Amino acid sequence: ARTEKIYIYGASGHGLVCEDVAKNMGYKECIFLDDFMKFESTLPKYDFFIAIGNNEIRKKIYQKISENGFKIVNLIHKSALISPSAIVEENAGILIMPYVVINAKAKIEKGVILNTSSVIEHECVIGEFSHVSVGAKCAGNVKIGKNCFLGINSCVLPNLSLADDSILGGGATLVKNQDEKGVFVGVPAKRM
Amino acid sequence: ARTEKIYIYGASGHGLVCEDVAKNMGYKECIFLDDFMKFESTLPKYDFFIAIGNNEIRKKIYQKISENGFKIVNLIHKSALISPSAIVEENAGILIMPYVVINAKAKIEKGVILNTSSVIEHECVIGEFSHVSVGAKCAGNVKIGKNCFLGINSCVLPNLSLADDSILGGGATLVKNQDEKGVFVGVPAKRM
Amino acid sequence: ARTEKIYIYGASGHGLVCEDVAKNMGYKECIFLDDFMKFESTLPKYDFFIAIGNNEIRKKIYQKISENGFKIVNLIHKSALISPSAIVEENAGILIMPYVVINAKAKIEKGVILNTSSVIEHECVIGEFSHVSVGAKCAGNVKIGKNCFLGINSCVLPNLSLADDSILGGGATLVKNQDEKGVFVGVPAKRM
Ligand SMILES: CNc1nc(CCc2ccccc2)nc2sc(C(=O)O)c(C)c12
Ligand SMILES: CNc1nc(CCc2ccccc2)nc2sc(C(=O)O)c(C)c12
Ligand SMILES: CNc1nc(CCc2ccccc2)nc2sc(C(=O)O)c(C)c12
Repeated sequence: ARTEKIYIYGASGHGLVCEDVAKNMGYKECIFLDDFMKFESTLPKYDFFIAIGNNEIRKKIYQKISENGFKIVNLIHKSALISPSAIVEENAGILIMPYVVINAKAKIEKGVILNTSSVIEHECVIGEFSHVSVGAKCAGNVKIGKNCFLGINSCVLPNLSLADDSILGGGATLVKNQDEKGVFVGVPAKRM
Repeated sequence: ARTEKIYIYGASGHGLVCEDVAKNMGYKECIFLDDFMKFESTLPKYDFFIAIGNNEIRKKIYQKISENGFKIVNLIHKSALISPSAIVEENAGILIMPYVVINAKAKIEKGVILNTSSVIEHECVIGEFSHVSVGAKCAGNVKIGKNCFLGINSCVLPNLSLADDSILGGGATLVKNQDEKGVFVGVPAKRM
Repeated sequence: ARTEKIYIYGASGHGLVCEDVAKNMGYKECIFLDDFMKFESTLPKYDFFIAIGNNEIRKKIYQKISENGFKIVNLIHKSALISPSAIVEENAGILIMPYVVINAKAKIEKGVILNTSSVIEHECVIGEFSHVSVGAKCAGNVKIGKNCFLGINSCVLPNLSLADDSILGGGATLVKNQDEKGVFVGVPAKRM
């Protein structure tokens, strides 16, 4: 079950958006924790979510909050369509925004952000603490490494792999594998 | 409340699409006014909508029809997802198409068109009589000026501002501020 | 009506996705036929679908299966929004994925794939056995020829026509007519 209330850590734009998704799930109230009220392990053990966009910082908090013993839940909007054979790591800090689609046998690891109207096609693997931005789309069988960032309206052709800690620019179209980390921009996306 | 019938002004493709949205809202019938039957202030005071894509012309009509005393309503498809803290100017000629998403504290001014599957992220401001085309996406905290046109599948990176009367080309990815008006195309979008 | 069961021909990623759409429609069970169990005309006459992405091969099978007397149905996800005045050829092997939008008076011919979150605007014509990929968008009054392939996140400006057997690259933005076949890539899309 879910608690009646939920802690949203982060009070900037991303947090307001997470507040909307949590309410859509039926949480009656969001208690924002400042990120800049303040956090300590003694708070009533409500469900928890880290509403910080930056992958590295979100991860360091996630590491903290877990060790302090809170359940970092997933915030999944009801309008997200998720194949029954897709796997989304449970109680793993994952945000899935409105009108996201995740298709057959895709895997979403912990800490991932799947932002508004993004698409994860069949058989993809989205590595932990990745951020698939607004409208970004992975064709089938794509491997997104840990801590990757796919910019707004970017896309990845099918059967491609993107190395851990890479950034795909807003609007960029990735058409080849990238085994070493980098920043890739344009159509086709090129190392920048 | 809404009247049982609604005037759709414009009989081209955009008008047929507005007819679909008005019916989705539950209007029982759309009475098309020619734009090329003809309009005069004496018609029964049904709800009204200007189904003209061009921002300048839509605005001049809007100016007319209001002064003649008709309520120019908003046509909002039921599948649009609109944050409770987003503000959409009421009875202000705004069209919101299927699967549009408008997130926390965004503001949509009068006369705007938000076309199919477009995305207005949190805290954006879309200036009056703008047209955000099919699939076009504004990241968070974007300011779109009055009478702007964002082309199909274009996008704007977060915290950017686009000057009044600018055009962002189809497919273009805007990555920097643009304080003076222009036509911007490509990935990254460049002054054309 | 639809039969209780349906044959899905093709057992790769595309087939798993078609299995999801068929179930969403309420088929109780998908019987996969190997494409590599095996097919012959004597099987119980359940509804049939060709879950092969390649346009040429899908067509040759479609030609076969029809001549063997099976009804090749359409698989249309419930979350697809299809104008009442749009025409989708019935029992014509058409796949329409989640969150697809087809607007007023558009026409979808037999064998077309409209993949996840794609958009077919008003008055378009999508020619038979075309594949409009993930997130690809046709503005209003676009003519897509037979056996065309529009890549992930590509788009076509309004009132354009694309010649039979053309390919529009992933991410590409087509801004001019193309009366002779080709492969078009980039923003703007250029012959490659
Ligand atoms: C510096 N910030 C960014 N930079 C680029 C790449 C810009 C670029 C550079 C050169 C060519 C094309 C694009 N894309 C994106 S997407 C994005 C988001 O919220 O989706 C952000 C914040 C960025
Ligand atoms: C001339 N009409 C247009 N021009 C361009 C820009 C074309 C361009 C030029 C150079 C490089 C890239 C793109 N985009 C768009 S979007 C669009 C729509 O309904 O979304 C239209 C009617 C246009
Ligand atoms: C070779 N396969 C592809 N190639 C290109 C074009 C790559 C390109 C080349 C040069 C410039 C830009 C893009 N687009 C796409 S979309 C796509 C899909 O499932 O949507 C595929 C399988 C491809």
